[PDB]
Amino acid sequence: MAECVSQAIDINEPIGNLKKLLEPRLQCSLDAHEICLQDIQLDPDRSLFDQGVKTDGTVQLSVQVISYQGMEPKLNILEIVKTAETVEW
Repeated sequence: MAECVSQAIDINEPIGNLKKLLEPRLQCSLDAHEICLQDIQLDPDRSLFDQGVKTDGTVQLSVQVISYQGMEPKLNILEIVKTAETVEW
């Protein structure tokens, strides 16, 4: 459906590290599923500072594993909150 996981990462650093950091959390081999945000596909090679928010440090990502009826597996962040005091767009 929309298998969500809550985990945090560096925003000035690569967002694609979700394949590494959510490995323990999802117990899933992070491979075919590309990283995304609210369904917008992102660049693992680029950061939140490259994609979306220009805030600071580590945000908490409510990122989901999306494979919609055989659609292209995406890990979308539905929620970015810098540290805990939610950053906003």
